[PDB]
Amino acid sequence: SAMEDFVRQCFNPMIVELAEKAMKEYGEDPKIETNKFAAICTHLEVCFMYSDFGHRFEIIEGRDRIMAWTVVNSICNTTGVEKPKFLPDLYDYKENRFIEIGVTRREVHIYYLEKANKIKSEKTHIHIFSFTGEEMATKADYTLDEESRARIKTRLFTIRQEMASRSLWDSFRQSER
Ligand SMILES: [Mn+2]
Ligand SMILES: [Mn+2]
Repeated sequence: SAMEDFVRQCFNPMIVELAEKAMKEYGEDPKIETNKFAAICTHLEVCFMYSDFGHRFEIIEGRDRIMAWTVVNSICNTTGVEKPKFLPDLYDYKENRFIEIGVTRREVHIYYLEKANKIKSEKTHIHIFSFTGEEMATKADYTLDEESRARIKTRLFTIRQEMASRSLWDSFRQSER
C-alpha cells in the first residue's frame, strides 16, 4: 500500500518500530490496518514532541506495559498523585499531573468528550490536537508555550497535507482507527 510507504518516509525509524510493536500487541498487521498504522505513528510523534518541549515531562507512551506501569508507580510513590486507571501519555513535573494526549481527525470537542468520558479522572489532564490547527485542553490549560504548540500543529497539518498529496487523506480521516 501507498500508506505504508508514506509512513516509512515521513516517520523516523524508531517511531515506526514502536508503532509496529504496538500493532503486534494489537495482533494487527501494518500492511492491512494502514490507517491505524499512520495514526499510531502520528500519536507517538506528537507525544515525543510534547515531552521534548520542556526535563519537565516524563514519557509513558512508547514504553512496554511493564515499564510504563513501573514509571507510573514510581511517580505515584514519590509524589502521592493518584494512580490512573488507564496508562496516560505523559507526566508533568511542573504542574504535577498526568497528561493524556489525543490526535483526532474529527472536531476537537467531540474527541475531547470521548477521551474525558473514557478516562473518568478529573486529575488526568487532557490535551487534544487536530490536523487543522485546533486544540482543546482541560480547563483551557494548554500546558505548553505557544511556540511548542505551534510546532505540533504545523507537524500535524504537514502530515495531513502529505497524505492529501498522496490521495490518502480521505481514507484516513473517514477512518476512526
Ligand atoms: Mn497513550
Ligand atoms: Mn493518547
